[PDB]
Amino acid sequence: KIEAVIFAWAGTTVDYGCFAPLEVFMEIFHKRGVAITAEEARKPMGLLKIDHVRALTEMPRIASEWNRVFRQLPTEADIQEMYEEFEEILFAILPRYASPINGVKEVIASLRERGIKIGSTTGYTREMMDIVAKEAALQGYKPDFLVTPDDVPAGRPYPWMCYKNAMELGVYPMNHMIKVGDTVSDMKEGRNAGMWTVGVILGSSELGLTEEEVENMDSVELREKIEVVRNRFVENGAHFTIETMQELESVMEHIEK
Amino acid sequence: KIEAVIFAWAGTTVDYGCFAPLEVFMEIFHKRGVAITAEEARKPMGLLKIDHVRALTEMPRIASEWNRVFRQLPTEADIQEMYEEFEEILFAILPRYASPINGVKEVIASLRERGIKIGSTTGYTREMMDIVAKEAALQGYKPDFLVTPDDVPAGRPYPWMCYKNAMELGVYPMNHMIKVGDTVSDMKEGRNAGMWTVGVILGSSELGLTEEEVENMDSVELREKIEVVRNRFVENGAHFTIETMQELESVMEHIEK
Ligand SMILES: [Mg+2]
Ligand SMILES: [Mg+2]
Repeated sequence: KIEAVIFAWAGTTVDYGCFAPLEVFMEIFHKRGVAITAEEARKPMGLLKIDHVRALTEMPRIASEWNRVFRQLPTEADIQEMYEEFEEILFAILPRYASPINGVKEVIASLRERGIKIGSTTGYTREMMDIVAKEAALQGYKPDFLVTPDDVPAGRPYPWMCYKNAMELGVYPMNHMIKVGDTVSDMKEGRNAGMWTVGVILGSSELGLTEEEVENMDSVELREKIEVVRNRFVENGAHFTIETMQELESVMEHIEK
Repeated sequence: KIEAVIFAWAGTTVDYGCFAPLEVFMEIFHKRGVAITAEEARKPMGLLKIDHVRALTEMPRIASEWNRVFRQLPTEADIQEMYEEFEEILFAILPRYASPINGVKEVIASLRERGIKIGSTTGYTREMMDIVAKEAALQGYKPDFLVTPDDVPAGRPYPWMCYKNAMELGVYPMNHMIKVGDTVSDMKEGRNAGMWTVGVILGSSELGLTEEEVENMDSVELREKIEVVRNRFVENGAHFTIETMQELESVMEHIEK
């Protein structure tokens, strides 16, 4: 019996394609000569934003530039400074990226009718979530609980946020819970948490596509991109992979049998 | 691979036979004119002390008698009142019951040599543990971390405290941890938390015998009560049972395969 589902936020319940952080991540590196790609900017998506900045400076290709430019590799000063700007730019647009993804609300309402708790973990800080959650609620979305990396010792890939969700929801064991995410870090989080782990494809950070891009992309080109994402989720621990949240119910039924 | 081991306190690491509260639970019920057996007083051993008193007033036999004497079932005021008496008495003699069991420290140090994290959960309140922890640490025992029901939403059999241990000890998944306990509620905590659950017999609250009673007893009767406890632990989820802590190491190595 699955008693609770723990949802990721960006790329899973709100912000289709997880675009809020994408342009900001590139902006803070561009202003210094390092032109990171969208694909690199998306690789560590899901972890705490500051950890994400660090992960980017860690990547060989990104560290390669920086060193050759500033004549030295990134230091804790360079990370903290860019993250600082990340926040200033992020906070101004953040209210715009809290729109519940297309069919998530109906799935949430469906899970509640059945008495399934609605938990959630995040890559955003608490300060960011006061904005995201308030704005999302205005738009019709508010989970039963919400834990940010600020509430536990560390964010993803660690299962700490998931454990806190369980405590406050009163659900045990962990296998009585499903974790639904859209990034590679969400999958590692679910598995490290010992919970049934699901990956959403459309609207995910891993696809990196906007709604319009999905609706207008060549059908074959899309599927090709969908399988790449599905395979990525699988290689990274996903027990299940769903194209949209509309299949969540099916995964739940499968698990219970 | 087992990365950490969580131990119960009274009856597992310290206070052989778990006698510290036994006569207290008995004293507070006898005062009200409702006598309770040692077996009854021990059945819910492990739960947060206050929860333990509520569990006693919950037991059909005890509830029946109270209804006979007072013409009503125990009130929250009664439980609250009894618990106030439980503390006043328990505190005065707590220090005397916080001494490590014969050969536990040996296994403990042997585990630390193998790079193993040592966590702990309890039924004693934080305030209560301050006394036990300080005194226990004076006699050679001090785990890497300790959690009480005051730290989480509820104590045993809930797995909350264990998750806290997991968070703070940076270990995951839960099955990379072993829960070592001596009560039924300890077995339930381990299983509820998704970890390797092991019950210790000699010195457990489930045995209820002191060291002298164990040695001064016939080898037929001892191997009779040990089998009762062993069967109790197992029927309650224990994966493995050990007569003494010196068998833990083997259980681990067994699990590694
Ligand atoms: Mg996510
Ligand atoms: Mg115990």
